Amino acid sequence: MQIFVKTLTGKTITLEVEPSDTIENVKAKIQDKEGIPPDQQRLIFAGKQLEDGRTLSDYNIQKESTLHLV
Ligand SMILES: [Zn+2]
Ligand SMILES: [Zn+2]
Repeated sequence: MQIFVKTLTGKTITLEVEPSDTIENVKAKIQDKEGIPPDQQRLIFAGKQLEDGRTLSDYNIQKESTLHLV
């Protein structure tokens, strides 16, 4: 699945992921993309605060879903 992550500046990061990727995995991908350390990252999808050890499917994140770094 393709997802979008919007940075604090509104920059778009396009990520290739799998339903079962954890939020931890996503944070490492964001690190590689923009150099933001994972401890510095806080993610939201549809107003839910996302936990590192849960998966994209766990939050009903889907193809073309947008996430926000907050
Ligand atoms: Zn895909
Ligand atoms: Zn993965």
